[PDB]
Amino acid sequence: GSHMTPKDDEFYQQWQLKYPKLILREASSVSEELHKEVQEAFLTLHKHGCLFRDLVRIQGKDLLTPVSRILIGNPGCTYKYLNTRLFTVPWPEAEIAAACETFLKLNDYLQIETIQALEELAAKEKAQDEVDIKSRAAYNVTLLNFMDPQLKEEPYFGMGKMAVSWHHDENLVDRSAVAVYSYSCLEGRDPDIWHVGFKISWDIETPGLAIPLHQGDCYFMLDDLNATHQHCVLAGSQPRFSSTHRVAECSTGTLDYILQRCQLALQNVCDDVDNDDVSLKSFEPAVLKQGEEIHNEVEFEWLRQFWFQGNRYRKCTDWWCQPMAQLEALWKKMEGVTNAVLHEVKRELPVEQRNEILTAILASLTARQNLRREWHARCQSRIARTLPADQKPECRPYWEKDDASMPLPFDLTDIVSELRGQLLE
Ligand SMILES: COc1ccc(Nc2c(F)cc(-c3c(C)noc3C)cc2Cl)c(C(=O)O)c1
Ligand SMILES: O=C(O)CNC(=O)C(=O)O
Ligand SMILES: [Fe+3]
Repeated sequence: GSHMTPKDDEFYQQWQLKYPKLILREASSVSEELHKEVQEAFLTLHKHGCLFRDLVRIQGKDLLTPVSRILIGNPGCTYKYLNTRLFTVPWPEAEIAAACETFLKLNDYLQIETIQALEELAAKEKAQDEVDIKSRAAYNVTLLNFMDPQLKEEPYFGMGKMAVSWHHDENLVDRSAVAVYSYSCLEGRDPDIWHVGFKISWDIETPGLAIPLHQGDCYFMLDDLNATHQHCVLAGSQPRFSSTHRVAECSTGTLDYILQRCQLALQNVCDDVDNDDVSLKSFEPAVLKQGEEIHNEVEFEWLRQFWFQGNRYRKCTDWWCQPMAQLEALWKKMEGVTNAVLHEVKRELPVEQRNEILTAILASLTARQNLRREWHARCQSRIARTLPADQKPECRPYWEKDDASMPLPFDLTDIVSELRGQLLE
């Protein structure tokens, strides 16, 4: 089993004993001006329609998340959850930018409140590391969420209606904290009030917690609580917003990173003039393995990921329009690089040099064929035909065999099997 609410007498003591790194700051800790500006910036994004239900993937199935979301954060940053990489609507129409400036200000307070609470947790634990404390609270993005109840029951502690089921927040730096601003309009828990559920991983015997959330309430998952504990969102009655500020692990998920990866792969190309005549400087297996691995990374983790969302964020900002075309152009050159590798393996080389190249690009080429088949189906599913027109997925970049603009075709089975047969015969 069962759950425990502030009604139960064991509540406060079970909190400090099994969920101690959970910190709740009631609305009394927010300025009424701050709460009004955030709720207005909140309500502004609902009128403009900047909150979208992402088309995620779970256990091979394509799912529509019942919660409408938007990723706001540092420019050129990303946050990948459930095989769907969200791109940041950056912070410092005019009402859209004012809201991002608002949530940037909300990010500053929560970062200051997290550092204070994290320093308090060090004193209670003690009875250098200050670089990790400031780093674990340096929130780079925030994920806004919408849920109008106008539903799966909690299957472990009898908490009832759930908006978001049990999960850990993915794509987070190790031991990084999470701050959430909640905003909503006797034999258990109140179904009309919004709660946040909490439980220990692998464990349904320890009674879980149901923290009631009112307008302006804030809770903080500190240190390893996200790793040690799972959390859910218990449905209420009135529609509810939320602002979850995270330290997104983006060591390989920023624009500057993927741009550097593209330059590294194009160091193997004579960059005198952009044309269809791609001449590779080297044919060593390592640099050819690297060039085609970055080929897959820039296409599937960025290109196919961005256009699968159909540029919903274009309804908010045009920040990614130029970089995505730049990545599209850099990826087009890599397709000419792949052809340059293919045009060389079929040259009168030796066989010992030909075999050393096949083993380098074999796995990288098949993955490009398998992932292109997944993305072709992800953009064309019975659920993927029901979104609004301005949000439907686009299978970009796509081209037919008649398309003479591309040096290589889409379907690679007539090329990977010809390459697979060469490694044998
Ligand atoms: C019917 O299709 C769906 C799709 C998503 C669902 N919830 C859900 C989610 F949207 C996001 C996360 C999540 C992760 C991982 N990391 O950060 C975040 C944020 C985790 C979950 Cl669990 C649900 C559902 O809860 O029932 C259903
Ligand atoms: O809003 C909350 O309390 C947290 N729930 C989430 O779905 C999330 O963080 O994305
Ligand atoms: Fe969450």
